Amino acid sequence: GTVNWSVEDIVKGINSNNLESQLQATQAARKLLSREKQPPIDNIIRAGLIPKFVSFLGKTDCSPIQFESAWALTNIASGTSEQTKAVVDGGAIPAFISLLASPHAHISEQAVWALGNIAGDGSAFRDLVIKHGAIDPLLALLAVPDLSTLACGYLRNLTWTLSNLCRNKNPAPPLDAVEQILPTLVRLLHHNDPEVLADSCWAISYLTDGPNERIEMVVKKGVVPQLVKLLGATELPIVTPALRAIGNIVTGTDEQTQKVIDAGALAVFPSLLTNPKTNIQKEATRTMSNITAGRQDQIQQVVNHGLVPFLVGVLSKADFKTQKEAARAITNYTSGGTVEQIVYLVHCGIIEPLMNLLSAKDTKIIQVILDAISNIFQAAEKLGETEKLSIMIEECGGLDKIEALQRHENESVYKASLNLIEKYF
Repeated sequence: GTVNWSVEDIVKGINSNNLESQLQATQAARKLLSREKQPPIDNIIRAGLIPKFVSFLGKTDCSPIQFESAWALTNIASGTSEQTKAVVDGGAIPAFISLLASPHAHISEQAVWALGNIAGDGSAFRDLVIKHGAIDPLLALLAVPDLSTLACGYLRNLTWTLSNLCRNKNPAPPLDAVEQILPTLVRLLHHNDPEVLADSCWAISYLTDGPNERIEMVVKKGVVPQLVKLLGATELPIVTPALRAIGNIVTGTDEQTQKVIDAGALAVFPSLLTNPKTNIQKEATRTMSNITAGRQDQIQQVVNHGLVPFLVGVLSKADFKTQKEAARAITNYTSGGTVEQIVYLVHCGIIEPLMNLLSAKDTKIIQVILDAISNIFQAAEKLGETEKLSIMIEECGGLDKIEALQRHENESVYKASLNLIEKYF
């Protein structure tokens, strides 16, 4: 019926003076733009059809052509940036915002998904969508006493579109818009659908990926305990953004980092630091390295939760990028820790796997490991136990590796290497 039309036939119908013929052809356009293999988006754009689709968005008297053109436009705007720009340049943004008020749920849903695709393309279109007024009508679609009375697909699409309005930097979204959306996000973060929860966590992770004032807007709304709960979810699409958000929050102040600790986050890290998905392990170890760069009482809480062995574990055997983050976590720990805390670190077995990593290609990890070694010796000096430590390092191949590093391309590597050797060997 409307199956496998040519662009030429689509054009001939859309240019007829016949609203039913126009509807037929708009639907044929939607079906073309919907096919899995290589939809002819650019042919459709080249034919000049975007303006005609956009004009059909306003035919309130013919809601099916509103729907078909909204869905055709949506498949264009989900493409490449130039394709999305063709939709924006056709005037689609305010036409879609108007359709958020449609009494046809399936039409306003299409308008939600179209605006998510436009806003997601980047910061400028994100802010343009906001400037045309999309936030109020979007949030009004969620102003119901129980989100569970909304259709599942519809709620998922609203959540996803809201997260794209939270997305991207340079610049980050307008402060007034974030404050407007955050209360709804907080509510979505307590909805029991795994996808709503994933996308809510993604939104929070974007908002926390910034300076400490942005983090504070989020932490003030009280979401950290819920984020930590979601950190323990079974569904990886939830854990991944929950962990990204928590990882972001601990790049902030000590007081913001403390909320994460107070909320119980550290009790999940035994699993996170052994997780079979390499990105979860990397991200969890980076989060640990930010925490070990905090106050001594915060280092102590890493200690008390039994996490130092897990860091020894990750340093010993992990993806190389994860071993690198774990090396940072140890250097931070030894820079900021008490002597007693550094003793404990050595007793858990950090020295051997530290040494074994000195034979790595990365110049930066070598710098990091050498710093930590120096910090450990500085703790040994305060106990006059440098000798017992030099033996340890001599006993697990450590000393061979350091002698060799005096002859190293980088300056800082040469210097620190030969310094340690003269000072303690």
